[PDB]
Amino acid sequence: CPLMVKVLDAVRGSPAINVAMHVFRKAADDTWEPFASGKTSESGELHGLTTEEEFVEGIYKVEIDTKSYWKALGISPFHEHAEVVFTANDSGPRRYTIAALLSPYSYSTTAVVTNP
Amino acid sequence: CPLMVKVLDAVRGSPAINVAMHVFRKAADDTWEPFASGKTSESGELHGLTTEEEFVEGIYKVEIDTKSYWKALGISPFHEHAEVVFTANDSGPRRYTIAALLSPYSYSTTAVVTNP
Amino acid sequence: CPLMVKVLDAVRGSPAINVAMHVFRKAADDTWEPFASGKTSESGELHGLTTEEEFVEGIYKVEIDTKSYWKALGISPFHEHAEVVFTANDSGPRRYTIAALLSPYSYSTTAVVTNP
Amino acid sequence: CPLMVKVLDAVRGSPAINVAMHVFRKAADDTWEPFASGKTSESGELHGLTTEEEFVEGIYKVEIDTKSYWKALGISPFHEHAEVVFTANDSGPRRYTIAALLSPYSYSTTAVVTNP
Ligand SMILES: N#Cc1cc(Br)c(O)c(Br)c1
Ligand SMILES: N#Cc1cc(Br)c(O)c(Br)c1
Ligand SMILES: N#Cc1cc(Br)c(O)c(Br)c1
Ligand SMILES: N#Cc1cc(Br)c(O)c(Br)c1
Ligand SMILES: N#Cc1cc(Br)c(O)c(Br)c1
Ligand SMILES: N#Cc1cc(Br)c(O)c(Br)c1
Repeated sequence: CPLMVKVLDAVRGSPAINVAMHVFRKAADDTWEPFASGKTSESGELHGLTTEEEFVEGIYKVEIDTKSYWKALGISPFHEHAEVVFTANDSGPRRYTIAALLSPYSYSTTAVVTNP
Repeated sequence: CPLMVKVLDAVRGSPAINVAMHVFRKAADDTWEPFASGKTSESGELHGLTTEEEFVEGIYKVEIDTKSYWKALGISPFHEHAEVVFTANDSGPRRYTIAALLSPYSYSTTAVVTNP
Repeated sequence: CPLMVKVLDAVRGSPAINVAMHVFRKAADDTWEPFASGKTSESGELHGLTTEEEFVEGIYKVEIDTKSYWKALGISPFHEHAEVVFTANDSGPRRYTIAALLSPYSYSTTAVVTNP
Repeated sequence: CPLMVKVLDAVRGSPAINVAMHVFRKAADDTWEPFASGKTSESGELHGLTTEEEFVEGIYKVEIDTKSYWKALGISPFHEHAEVVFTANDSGPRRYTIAALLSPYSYSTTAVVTNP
């Protein structure tokens, strides 16, 4: 599991469940090619987006559908979504956890990058 | 001043100075029309991006060049940039402060929305 | 104004108004001498806590009554309060802005430290 | 495992390893009785602080020694420590993860509270 995304709800103090996201990889021609997608589980985590052999160096973009999460709780949040864009594996293969901590008018995103 | 962006450096505990950013507005055809740009001042703030007459309802995107900020300081950061995408003035005219708090591997963004 | 505290509400996207806080300074005998107190204004800011002459080196503690803020709004929060403890003026006189960004189950605190 | 504390380093994008912390519980007489202690492991997590039978309702305080973590990397950080104070189990037994995300001049703390 070289890429995992974890989403937390800072209002309820709970995993953010059923949050959709779409991952892209920058192509050689500067275009965003679709790379992976899924939704967070009951623990707020999305595992299995990619594999070690597929997850080569590149610039990746994770678009997290935070607006639908809040709308489903009845709230019009501030942000349309939360995007995380990063270069991956520039110094060799790494395992990435992207964490997103969500409030209606604020979010934080952090990367925990480890070497297996 | 209906739109102000403020950028802080969580490593040094200081305003993030000379941070470039570009602002877009979603057009009727789903495309990002360029809207405004600037660099943060010595206080970490970028004022004067737009006016009340021009800052109509819409979806706006602020792309903050955090990567160049960190590179200039002797640190190679995780994120390529920090993007904030939001609907503005839906209810209607408001003043927005977008704050971004930057660390090399983490950032948070918050909106402070007031009614004059 | 060598010490200012600013409190923001990440749920509503607004200054956190009428938030009480108490400031202490560690005495020579390791005890917390009461130092200053106040409530945030309509802008979420509390100014005038101390003066340059009084704000000497030391360890200071800011206790922010976040629980009463949330309770007053119809939310029972996780934290009893938000405490910020820091050494001040070690190198030497600085101006400090302490920012606290509040959610019911999460808060962040950052210091913006400048040299006049 | 009804109480777990996880500490992350937002500068390096890594678990914060070997971070010491001390946990207290408010006694009937308003005094802080020592409750548990330990240090984070290689994953930045501290497990096994308490048990279900011991972890009764009460107000608990977690003092995280963030200053030593930064000093050991050569840095004089802003905060003396990071304290988290909360009422636990007021509505029945819950499992608590306290996460702390650390930068030299900023930290955030979030609670993820679940019902087994
Ligand atoms: N694989 C894959 C995949 C990538 C993106 Br980006 C998507 O939006 C969806 Br739907 C699937
Ligand atoms: N922010 C944040 C954050 C919170 C939790 Br709890 C995690 O397990 C990780 Br990884 C990151
Ligand atoms: N007005 C304006 C303006 C908008 C965008 Br976006 C830019 O990247 C630059 Br340069 C200027
Ligand atoms: N000056 C002062 C002052 C300090 C603290 Br410690 C207080 O709780 C209050 Br009331 C006032
Ligand atoms: N975090 C944070 C934060 C700090 C400052 Br000094 C601000 O003015 C705003 Br607005 C947000
Ligand atoms: N059990 C226990 C225990 C609690 C706290 Br307070 C401590 O600081 C240490 Br040392 C141990």
